[PDB]
Amino acid sequence: MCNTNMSVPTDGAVTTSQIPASEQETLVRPKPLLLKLLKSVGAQKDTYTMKEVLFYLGQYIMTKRLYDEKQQHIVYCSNDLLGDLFGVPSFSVKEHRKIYTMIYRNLVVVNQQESSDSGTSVSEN
Ligand SMILES: O=C(O)C[C@H]1C[C@H](c2cccc(Cl)c2)[C@@H](c2ccc(Cl)cc2)N(CC2CC2)C1=O
Repeated sequence: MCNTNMSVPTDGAVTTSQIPASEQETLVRPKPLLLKLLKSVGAQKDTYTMKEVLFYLGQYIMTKRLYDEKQQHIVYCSNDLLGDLFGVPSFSVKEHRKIYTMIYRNLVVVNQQESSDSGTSVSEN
């Protein structure tokens, strides 16, 4: 949909006590639907990590103006790919135990706990 390719985050990272980087420290490859959203906002790299996928999704919600109200309780969509990975019209932003669980079912990883295979595909500029 869109393209920028003018942003490289090194120190700026997103993490909280609920589900921190200690548990979500796995490499991800470009193929599923979850990482297809951040690939258009501003993420043109070979391979990303599970912790970096949360940073690219948070920047789009702040710049496009998704959550704007006095009493923060629930956010609304504006007819975009945001409601195609989760499959809901409205969701909670401060609830970290509801958004991370959905990201764990629609993605691919390199190192797994059980013996499983997915494929091999890389995209870069
Ligand atoms: O403190 C808070 O409760 C919110 C805070 C942290 C929040 C977050 C951090 C780590 C894991 C998760 Cl799941 C969520 C993070 C965020 C990141 C990604 C999404 Cl999809 C939704 C929210 N944002 C950026 C938001 C647009 C402004 C925050 O402002």
